[PDB]
Amino acid sequence: RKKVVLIGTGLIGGSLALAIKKDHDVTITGYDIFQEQVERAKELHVVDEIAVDLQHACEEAHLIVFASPVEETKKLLHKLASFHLREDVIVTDVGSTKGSIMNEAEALFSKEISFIGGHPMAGSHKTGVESAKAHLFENAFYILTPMHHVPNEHVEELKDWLKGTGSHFLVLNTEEHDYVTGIVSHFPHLIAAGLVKQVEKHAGDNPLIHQLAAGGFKDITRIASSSPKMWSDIVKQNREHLMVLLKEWISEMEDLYDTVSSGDAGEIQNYFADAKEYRDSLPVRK
Amino acid sequence: KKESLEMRQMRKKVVLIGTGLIGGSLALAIKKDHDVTITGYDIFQEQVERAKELHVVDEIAVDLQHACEEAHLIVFASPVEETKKLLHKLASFHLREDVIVTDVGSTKGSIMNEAEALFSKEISFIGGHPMAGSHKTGVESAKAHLFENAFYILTPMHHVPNEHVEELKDWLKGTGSHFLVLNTEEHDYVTGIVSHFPHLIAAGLVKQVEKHAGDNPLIHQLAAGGFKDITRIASSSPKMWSDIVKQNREHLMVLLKEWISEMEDLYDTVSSGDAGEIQNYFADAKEYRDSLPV
Ligand SMILES: NC(=O)c1ccc[n+]([C@@H]2O[C@H](COP(=O)([O-])OP(=O)(O)OC[C@H]3O[C@@H](n4cnc5c(N)ncnc54)[C@H](O)[C@@H]3O)[C@@H](O)[C@H]2O)c1
Ligand SMILES: NC(=O)c1ccc[n+]([C@@H]2O[C@H](COP(=O)([O-])OP(=O)(O)OC[C@H]3O[C@@H](n4cnc5c(N)ncnc54)[C@H](O)[C@@H]3O)[C@@H](O)[C@H]2O)c1
Repeated sequence: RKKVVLIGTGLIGGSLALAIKKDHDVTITGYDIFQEQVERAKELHVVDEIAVDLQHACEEAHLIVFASPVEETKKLLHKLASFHLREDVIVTDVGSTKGSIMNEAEALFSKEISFIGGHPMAGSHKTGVESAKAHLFENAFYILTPMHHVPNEHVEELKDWLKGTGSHFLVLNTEEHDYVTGIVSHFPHLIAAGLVKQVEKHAGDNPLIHQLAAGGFKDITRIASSSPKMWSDIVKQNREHLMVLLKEWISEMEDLYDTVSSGDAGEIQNYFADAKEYRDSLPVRK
Repeated sequence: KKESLEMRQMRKKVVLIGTGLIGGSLALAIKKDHDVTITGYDIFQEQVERAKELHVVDEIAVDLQHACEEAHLIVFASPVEETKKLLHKLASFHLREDVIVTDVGSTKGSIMNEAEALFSKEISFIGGHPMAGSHKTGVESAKAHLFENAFYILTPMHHVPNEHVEELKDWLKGTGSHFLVLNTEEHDYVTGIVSHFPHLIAAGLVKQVEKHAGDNPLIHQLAAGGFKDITRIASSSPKMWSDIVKQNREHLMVLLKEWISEMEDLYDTVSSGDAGEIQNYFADAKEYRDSLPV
């Protein structure tokens, strides 16, 4: 049976490992700098083996998956370039940004290795391999950003490796990926955190706010409970897009202030009607 | 004559003005714990007819006056600007001396000022705000349990004695809500911060994304959990939210100026490129959100 290496045996890694095993009879060897995490992954039948030697495992693998944070993936690509991999190997990652990863891949592996950037656009904030599920990516978009030299059949192969995910796969270039995910994922995380911060500022002075924020406000700001480390890293890696979006946003807020100041019931109703038309225009998932 | 008889001959009467999500839900909660006749009135005939089909109301009111004049409890579940307008018509009617009148408006200041101007010392008007609901509209989506374990704010008029507030709590015990008596200024201040201002930001977030979606259709398609969860409330009734912004305009203007200053500070933090300061921003948000009770 074919061999898979999973580097980073956490929520997203474990989830992908389970989705592969669901639709494919394969040996998944796990590697993590956190021994307890990969040991637990083995206990839970998310991986079949723990890698002593990262080199031996990678050199025999048909598929290598990086589910490590993007800075750790970037560092480990340099090690992967020093190894003698199979000629047919497919290498992928799960990073929320693709710019840095694909630049590093182009510098190290051009023409030799099939590296395809990945971004499964779904996740529980519930963490660890403990919380990994085969169906975590069901009906979610999964972005693939192939290197320049990668032929189409290798992208279709990777889609087949990951068909167990139940995801809608979409090929984007790096620039498209970081632009759209900056607007639809990264920027909303910034606003959610800011919304929680503004409410906390008032909660200090009135404890009823703390009691009432536990209802509707807590539910809509769920993403603000995501890993601060992970999201600091994402903001750093998509900083230029997010800076341009924040200046747009401040200008949008100055226009909304002018609308509310005007006191025009019709203009205020138009504002909400326009937002409602767009929000209702998004398709229902699963 | 009813003074010769110790026992009630006919069950008590409730009027529901506005037979929609919140109105229907409250009607169902009242009927759960009380044997009463609920008569429905709505400017939308289809809505009140459907409310009657679904056994949310027992009767449809032809005449708003006749219905109100025989009612023990009158509930306004109309949008807040429509409630405010309807109070002057209620003041022209000859209601029962024991009547309790309440609303479920998301804002209370404008409504209670109108009530004080019309009914002082005569009518027991108690403002209401159930702190539970949905972006979904219509009696079709109404549920008896919608307010279970949610706060329900009451803003009694200055003259209303405690026993009438306790009566209204008993009328609405079926809600399973935690009832809380607030003044109008406290209510509109806290709901402005926790509910009204977030609705403005959700709509703004949708508007900013739409500006880019025009030029790149993938933005529309790739919108996921992060975007969809925080913007769900932008699907709420524009009429309802235009009314709320009008009735809490001065607080929302002050909160928007704070917000713009907060966003200017966040821009300086992201511009600095300091991973620690950016991490502190998210860590502070996470520690507060995790500190809210469950
Ligand atoms: N969590 C999400 O919502 C989400 C969604 C899509 C993509 N992603 C991407 O997936 C990555 C992982 O997310 P997660 O939720 O699985 O995080 P996680 O912490 O649950 O798992 C990441 C794992 O990588 C391991 N790791 C760290 N450095 C490593 C190294 N040098 N070698 C090997 N393993 C290493 C960690 O020990 C951990 O087990 C994120 O950094 C992000 O880029 C996350
Ligand atoms: N939706 C929520 O989450 C929520 C929560 C708490 C309070 N509220 C408040 O409840 C009230 C109604 O909200 P909803 O969610 O039930 O809305 P809705 O649109 O589902 O129902 C309101 C109903 O009132 C009717 N109506 C409008 N103007 C009227 C008028 N002049 N006379 C009679 N009927 C009229 C509408 O036709 C509709 O059936 C609003 O004041 C709103 O602020 C809403």
